[PDB]
Amino acid sequence: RTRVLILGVNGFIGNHLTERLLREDHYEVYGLDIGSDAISRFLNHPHFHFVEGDISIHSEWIEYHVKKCDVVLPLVAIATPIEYTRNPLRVFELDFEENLRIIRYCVKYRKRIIFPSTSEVYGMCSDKYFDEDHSNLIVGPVNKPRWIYSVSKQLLDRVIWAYGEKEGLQFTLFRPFNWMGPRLDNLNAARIGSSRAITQLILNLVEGSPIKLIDGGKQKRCFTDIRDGIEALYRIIENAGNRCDGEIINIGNPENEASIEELGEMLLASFEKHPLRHHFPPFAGFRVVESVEHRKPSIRNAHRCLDWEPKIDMQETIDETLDFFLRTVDLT
Repeated sequence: RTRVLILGVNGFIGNHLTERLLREDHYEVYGLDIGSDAISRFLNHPHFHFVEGDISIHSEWIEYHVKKCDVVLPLVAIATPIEYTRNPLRVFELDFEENLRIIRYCVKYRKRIIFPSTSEVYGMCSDKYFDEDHSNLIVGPVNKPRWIYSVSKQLLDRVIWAYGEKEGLQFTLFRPFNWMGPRLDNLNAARIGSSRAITQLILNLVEGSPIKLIDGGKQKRCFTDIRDGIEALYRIIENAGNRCDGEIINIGNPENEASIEELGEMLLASFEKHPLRHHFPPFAGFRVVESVEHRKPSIRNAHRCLDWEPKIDMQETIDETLDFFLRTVDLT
């Protein structure tokens, strides 16, 4: 069976991908992380193996696991916005330098790498649909430090692409678009995965704080149920016909489009109708604030390389993501 190395398995994607893979009879999962509290249901599984580790501290121990496995998924990265501008140097050292080392182990030992690129790479692209192979990437002047995440991730994409072109590195880059569902990452975890926007809003509902609508919260985003998203990631790992080699694939539901405000309204609605509503504070309201206006993915590549099409509809995802969160909250 195929050996899958998941670096930063202790979170959203790690839990869902591992459930998916273990469901099949031809996979062996090596989940590396500094903790296992989020994938404990898998510790005793015969085909799951927890590997103690940290990509900033371990060099040799990670290199060893790259050589031991067949496919590598590097999920460790700082994705939260305020961090780009608060601790930009740390976001660069971890997301760029440390992941670059793992990329190089993959080319050194000739392993397949499935890398999480980001939807922010498109930046202020004007296309109505962001195309992995045709859209231009647009970012602000360097005096707009918020773009450092986007550009860092973009350079990494290009470096992987160069290794693919000149040194036979086998890879597939994937770009998630607001994945959401049960077991969301903590807002400050350095693990790529769950939509931070929806988990912040749910936190708002849970803690009784207001839902900040920056400049009217008019900017639109696309949301994807993790059941759809993880199914596509699974098929990338399958790589039927090897159709994912050298490809860059957006993984999102372009039909689930909503502005921050509309999403806020949708959660509020499912929240008030929820059975455990009474265990949470009263809604504090929408607080306008003012210190990317479109982000719709093209999914032709996913259609083509994966025969994938998102099946769950907006309401089902909202409902289940909220439901699971409320019922998992420790009221004490």
